[PDB]
Amino acid sequence: VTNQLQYLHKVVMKALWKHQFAWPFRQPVDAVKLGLPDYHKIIKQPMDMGTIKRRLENNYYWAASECMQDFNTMFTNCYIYNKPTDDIVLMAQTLEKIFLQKVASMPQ
Amino acid sequence: TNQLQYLHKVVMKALWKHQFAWPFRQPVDAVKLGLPDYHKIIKQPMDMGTIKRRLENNYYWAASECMQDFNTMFTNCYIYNKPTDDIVLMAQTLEKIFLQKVASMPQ
Ligand SMILES: CCCn1cnc2c1c(=O)[nH]c(=O)n2C
Ligand SMILES: CCCn1cnc2c1c(=O)[nH]c(=O)n2C
Repeated sequence: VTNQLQYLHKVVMKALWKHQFAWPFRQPVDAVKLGLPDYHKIIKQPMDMGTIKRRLENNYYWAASECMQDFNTMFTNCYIYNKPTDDIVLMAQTLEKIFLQKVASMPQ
Repeated sequence: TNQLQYLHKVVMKALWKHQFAWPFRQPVDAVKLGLPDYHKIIKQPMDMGTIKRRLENNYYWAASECMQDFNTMFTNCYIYNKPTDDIVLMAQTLEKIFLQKVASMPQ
């Protein structure tokens, strides 16, 4: 438990989990359910908000930046895999701007 | 602000001389790099040289305002290039440096 992991839990993760564009990221990418067969060929390190929150809630992270990186690989997985015109990409951009805003006022 | 100076003098410093930074020091010239559809795909181009001229003319109004530019830069790269391209790895390496350097930004 660090002041940054605490800020990532109660400020960042609280803002992003309840957001109206959060629902595609609240759980891992189910490639058979979403009809995306190539996904785990293109995206070798999947990541999603449900995993990040359990880890914050479970003391999994040690230095916050590791949690910041899990957020970042989540967003980039979406930009890398999906078409540029896909609504999902715009939803990833909107959640990300918020993440960046909130980390901009983070301590230590 | 001090945040804009930290982003100019610690954050932009550490990414600019990186060995993977050269594709991002100056705007994408679509015709030289062999990417003609670039501007159909990328509606808001961005590059560290633009963020740099803006950092030293006090263009930015907040730290986040400038961190957004950095983010658009990395995101154009992921969106435009094929997942297998070496520039995708370069952006991720540069981007992870930015996030750790931003984490320890004052206030
Ligand atoms: C709204 C599109 C369905 N969907 C849900 N989750 C997704 C996707 C997708 O097409 N691409 C993705 O990357 N993820 C995480
Ligand atoms: C290293 C590949 C050529 N190249 C140089 N700069 C680039 C690219 C590219 O393929 N895609 C880009 O986005 N930029 C900025």
